[PDB]
Amino acid sequence: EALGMVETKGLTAAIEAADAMVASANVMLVGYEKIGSGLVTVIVRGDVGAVKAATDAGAAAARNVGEVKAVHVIPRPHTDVEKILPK
Amino acid sequence: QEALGMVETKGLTAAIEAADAMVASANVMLVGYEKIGSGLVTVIVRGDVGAVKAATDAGAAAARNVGEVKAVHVIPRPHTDVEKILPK
Amino acid sequence: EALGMVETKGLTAAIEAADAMVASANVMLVGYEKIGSGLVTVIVRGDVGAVKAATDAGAAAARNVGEVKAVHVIPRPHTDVEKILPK
Amino acid sequence: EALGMVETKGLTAAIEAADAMVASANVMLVGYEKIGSGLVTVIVRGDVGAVKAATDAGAAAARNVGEVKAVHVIPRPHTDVEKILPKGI
Amino acid sequence: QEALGMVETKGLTAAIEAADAMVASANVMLVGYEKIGSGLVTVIVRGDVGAVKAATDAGAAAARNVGEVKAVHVIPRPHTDVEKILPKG
Amino acid sequence: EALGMVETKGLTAAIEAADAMVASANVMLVGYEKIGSGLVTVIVRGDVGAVKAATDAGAAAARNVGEVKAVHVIPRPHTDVEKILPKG
Repeated sequence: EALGMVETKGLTAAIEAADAMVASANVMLVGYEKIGSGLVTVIVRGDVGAVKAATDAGAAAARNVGEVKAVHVIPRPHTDVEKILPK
Repeated sequence: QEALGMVETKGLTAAIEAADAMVASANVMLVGYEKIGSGLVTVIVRGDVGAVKAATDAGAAAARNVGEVKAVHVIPRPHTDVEKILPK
Repeated sequence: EALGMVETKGLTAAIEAADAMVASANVMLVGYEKIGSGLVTVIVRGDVGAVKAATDAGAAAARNVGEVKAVHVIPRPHTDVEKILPK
Repeated sequence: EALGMVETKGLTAAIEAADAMVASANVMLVGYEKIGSGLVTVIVRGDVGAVKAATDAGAAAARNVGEVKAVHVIPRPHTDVEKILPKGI
Repeated sequence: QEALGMVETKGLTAAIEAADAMVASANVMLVGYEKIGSGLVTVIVRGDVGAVKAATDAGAAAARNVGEVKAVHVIPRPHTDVEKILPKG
Repeated sequence: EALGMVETKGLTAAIEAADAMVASANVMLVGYEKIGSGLVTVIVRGDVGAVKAATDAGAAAARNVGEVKAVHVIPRPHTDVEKILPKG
């Protein structure tokens, strides 16, 4: 299934993105990934339509709270990338 | 679903002061702190919407005199149980 | 009991703050915390009077070594010391 | 075998680089490394031709998501893959 | 107790040079390096006050020719057990 | 034996420095050290001449990939290489 990502500088904006994503569409919250330097990536899974709507809503909600650094949807991930995603 | 409140600061002393100011009222529960690097610390609380709004306002007011406030936000009705919504 | 904090930019100023605090008053060193951006917090505990004298001395000594970002005393922490402090 | 690297500022661009690298050629994803300043390196291994094609595709895909800081191929690593790579991949 | 000497750099190469110059200049024991992130590294030495003052001065002078020195300090007489003021790791 | 260091901003630059350094038989790769702020140090050992040529080659290869932050050779390290180097 499709992968959706919203990356912020600041955790409060990432929490807000996570909540707005799960509220807006039928997506599963995979989790948060912290890479340091204040950067937090919120990851969601679901059908491509649901993931596109959820990432759009999560990015729009996060921008009202803090800094959004990246927003992206991978409609059909290659099976080899599940290895680098947070459990 | 009880409300979630966040006060995110640059500086730990500012975050501890925000935590202490927030828990100073009986109906506000401290969930914990989260560190993400770049000196950013988030203090997370839970309780009734009104109690969380008053707590985050008080937490940000206390933190700003010690360090910098980066974010202040209340989620009145978090989706799922707060545990799924919150980082590990 | 009271909590005292001296937060510096860099570790050297923080170690000097820790030593000046224990030299000046009857306080216990809880530890050092790191949060990134070179920020280090030295945390002490004891009676309010001792913590006020220690933090004042700690900040004064640290300023001669590096940058002091914050100095603060919480006379009566509103929850358990272990619960108000980060893990 | 050849080593391929795509280093981005931010994780989202790195995940996109990883996905595009494995989709574009017969390469194995070794993993990702974090070094601070928001820098994330995605590392692949395989035949030189496959690694060159994969890194080119990974960098092109990552640039549409975020900032690409470095793209590089080591065709024949001098010491064993595990030796020249840092411990936690 | 024994004196503590510290040289804090931004960059590990300057810290290694400080550590080598500190142990070469006087009868001091290298305690170790402390990394706090943000590229900051503190080199800590222990020994007699005179030896520590000479060693820290030499360590800072040598490190400045390699990279950035952020702090230089000597604690002549620690006011509690050295294990209590030194960070855990 | 001598110690050589090439410190870069960027891991790709550090891996390229490491590969260039070990491209000659009498240079041993000790390892990498990360300290945050994107700074990575590649450490080598061997005869002073081999280490000087290795660090010069490591810095030259790394600079075309990312930034070189430090390049240094210690011809005669005091104590053994392990007592002067950080734990990891």
